[PDB]
Amino acid sequence: SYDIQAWKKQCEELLNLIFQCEDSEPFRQPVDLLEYPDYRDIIDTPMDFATVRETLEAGNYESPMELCKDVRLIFSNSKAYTPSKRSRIYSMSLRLSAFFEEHISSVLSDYKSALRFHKR
Ligand SMILES: O=C(NCc1ccc2c(c1)OCO2)N1CCN(C(=O)c2ccco2)CC1
Repeated sequence: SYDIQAWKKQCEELLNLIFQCEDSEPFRQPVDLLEYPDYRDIIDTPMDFATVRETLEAGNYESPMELCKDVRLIFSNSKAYTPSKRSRIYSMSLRLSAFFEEHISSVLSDYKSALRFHKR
């Protein structure tokens, strides 16, 4: 299955699944400064799933690796903001990260395989 473009609809599908997960609620929109006015003191580069979906739909990812880097930044920002590993929102981030990694694995493998076939 050597389709170089297939990753994009596969990532749209996976983002739909992540938006159906109750565990994504805190990560569906950029963090609000009013409620967390010190957020930018802690977090250099904010990221959320609506920004990832918009970047994809605009045609501003070249590869599923770039999308994966932004999704992993949502989870690292959560781990860096949490006061404890026993926090509600950090706990939601760890379950969502395990779901994301389970599903993105084949998307990355199939893409890299398609690019190797193209250069064969
Ligand atoms: O305030 C927000 N997210 C905004 C938001 C809230 C509700 C929403 C929404 C967006 O879209 C749909 O319903 N967060 C708090 C800070 N944080 C953490 O990772 C973290 C770790 C420990 C404590 O917080 C990121 C998430």
